[PDB]
Amino acid sequence: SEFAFVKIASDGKGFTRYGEPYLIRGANYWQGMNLGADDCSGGDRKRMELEIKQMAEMGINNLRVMASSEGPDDQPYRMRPSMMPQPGKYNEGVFVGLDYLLDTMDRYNMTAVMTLGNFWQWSGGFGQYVAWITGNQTIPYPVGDVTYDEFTQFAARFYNDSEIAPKANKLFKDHIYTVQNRRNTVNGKIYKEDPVIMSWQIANEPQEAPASWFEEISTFIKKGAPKHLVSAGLESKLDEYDFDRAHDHKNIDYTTCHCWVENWGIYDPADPDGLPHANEYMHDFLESRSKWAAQLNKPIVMEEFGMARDAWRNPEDETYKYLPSTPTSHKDEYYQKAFNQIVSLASNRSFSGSNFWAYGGEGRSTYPPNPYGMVWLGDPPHEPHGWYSVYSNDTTVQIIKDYNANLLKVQKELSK
Repeated sequence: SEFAFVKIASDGKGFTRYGEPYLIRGANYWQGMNLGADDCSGGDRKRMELEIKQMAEMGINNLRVMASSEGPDDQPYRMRPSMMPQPGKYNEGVFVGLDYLLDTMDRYNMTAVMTLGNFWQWSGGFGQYVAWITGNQTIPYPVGDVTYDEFTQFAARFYNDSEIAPKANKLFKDHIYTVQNRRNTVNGKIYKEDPVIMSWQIANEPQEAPASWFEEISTFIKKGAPKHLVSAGLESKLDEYDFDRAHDHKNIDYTTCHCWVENWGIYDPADPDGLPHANEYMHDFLESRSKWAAQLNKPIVMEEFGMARDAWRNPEDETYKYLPSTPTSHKDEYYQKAFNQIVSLASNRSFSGSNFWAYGGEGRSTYPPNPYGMVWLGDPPHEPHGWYSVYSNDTTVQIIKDYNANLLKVQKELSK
């Protein structure tokens, strides 16, 4: 009765589903829950349904989605309305959006990676849990003079502070229990029994969290939903020690990496000559991270990566970088080369696929905010609208479609 659940191959070198290898023809669609919500809760469910259909037509079989968001709903830089405006109090309209997301994915034979939390601020995240515990809602968001380091030390108290961490983790476990035990109001499935869910993912991008926290939370999640895979959500941006600290645990079933050349200072999209160094970085990142995963004998998915539009065509105009009319020639080549490497690595069972960040669909960065202040698309509200989104008619779509066809062909060869 568990034929449809995604599993780790008994030899550790990939996933299976339906008794056959399973490769990840993936996308990120973290805005799905909010778009699936009814109109009064800020959704656009027909648009969600169309964007899922578009992704199915481009060959996608797997969406990494966000199954959390924290209030209060008067905070900048985050999804609104939140799923969980106060601890243990839910916005049912937004929760129903997650039910519709999962039901629509089921109709298109997709599986979901269910991200249960977020280090970062765009869904409230670990800094919001810290604010709840300390009783101080003034979170030092990393804008103006506030460093990404200052914010990180604030939010990392979630797992590093001896007083705060037990309290924060209690509230987080309460959320995990509530999502794992949700009855889908649309199709009646309890989430922890739904084979549309591929995995429960601890959180997006924990920052140097201790091994003991990964051990404890992964075991909690696995005991809560014993039929499902568990993932750590790591970037794998540092060294092998950091990789092992997150992944070398019985209840972490597979490994991830997130590759962000502009964010890490490797690529300047305003530099007409900057692409070769980004392509070489991506190449070496895939090679090295594939080897780290092999050392643990677990699969690996590059569950985030992306690149800006062609800012270099008009480098003096900041707004030009984010217009949907701006071409994506660097991005398309970057995606195409990463994809072709992944297909070759997957052919030897050294990589399991990828989820580009992120599908924008019908949203556009030039459109007005909805009444909650949201311009929904693939870029969360802590970043410029349109930075990394792949729109429904971008030139990148055909490259994604061809990649997914190539990875499915590989999956079939591996099934013989």
